[PDB]
Amino acid sequence: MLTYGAPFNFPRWIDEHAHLLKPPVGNRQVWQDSDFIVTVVGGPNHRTDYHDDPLEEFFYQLRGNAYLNLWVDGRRERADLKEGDIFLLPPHVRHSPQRPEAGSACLVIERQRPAGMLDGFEWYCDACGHLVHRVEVQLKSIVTDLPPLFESFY
Ligand SMILES: [Fe+2]
Repeated sequence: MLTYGAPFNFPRWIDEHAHLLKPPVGNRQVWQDSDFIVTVVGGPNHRTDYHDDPLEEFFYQLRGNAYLNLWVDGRRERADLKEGDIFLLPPHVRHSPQRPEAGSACLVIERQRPAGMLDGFEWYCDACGHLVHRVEVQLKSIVTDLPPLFESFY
């Protein structure tokens, strides 16, 4: 049979999950236990961490707008994700995804990292532009391997 089920209307499925696409949660993963981690991410949410992902991430901004703060060539650059945009982020490229809008929704796709492949999270000094903290973490379930990880800084 079909491990990950039938095809379904995306719009509807998004609408039926609007409640789940804003705080305290924000995001909602479409299929469970897939190599391809396919998620919709909502708003609003802002964050202070930069993600260094050892695999690429694919983004598609189905509704409203957002942006990525990026650490490029030792410089604090930014990438708009207006409504409509797609984008393929390289691995290890440092990114902080900012979703201001209530009712925005972005498709985000990623691979389960294999055992040995680590993610990094890091925060940066707004002043002296220097790396303040960095964790490396073996990601496996992106709701258990993250909320503590986040809270021992704030
Ligand atoms: Fe990320």
